[PDB]
Amino acid sequence: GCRLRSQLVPVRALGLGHRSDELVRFRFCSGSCRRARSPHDLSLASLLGAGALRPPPGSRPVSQPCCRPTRYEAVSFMDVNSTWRTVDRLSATACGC
Amino acid sequence: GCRLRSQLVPVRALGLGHRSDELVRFRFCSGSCRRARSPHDLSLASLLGAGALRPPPGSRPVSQPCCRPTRYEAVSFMDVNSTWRTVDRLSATACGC
Repeated sequence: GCRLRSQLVPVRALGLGHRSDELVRFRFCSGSCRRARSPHDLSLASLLGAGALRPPPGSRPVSQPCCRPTRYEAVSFMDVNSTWRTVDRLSATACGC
Repeated sequence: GCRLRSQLVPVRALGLGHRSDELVRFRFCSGSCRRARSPHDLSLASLLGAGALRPPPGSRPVSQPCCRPTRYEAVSFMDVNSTWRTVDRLSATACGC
């Protein structure tokens, strides 16, 4: 089910090009949404499940909603030199299909 | 890239309990949204990339937006008894990340 996920991660993995060992909170969104399936969503899946559609150029169409953050909040941390820093809208605080 | 997709498909593949020798337009959304990534999406892909986030139960989280339909329009056809019918909100008329 689509919901908010929470874990402690090293800021050096946040891709913010930051050097630092500090487990900080990082929340995000994931889970299923197949239950938010519309009539259109149902027909697309039916066409795809029968190979009735030809693959559009690129990535395959997705036939249900996507669990995605709807709200956000900053992520603070102590760097290598022990100084506080903050990156806005980095962690999610609410989700939705 | 995230754009509207248009094809001709048999109503029978529409999965709606109808057989019909009638091809009908059916448009849908699909494509890359790696362009509309949020800052949270970058730190997210990085974490997953570095394997610093442990797989939440079920479906893995998307690190970017999903191309999805924003408006719909009905799909009409002539059923086996050559009788006109329509199904509201069956086809996409606009997409968005």
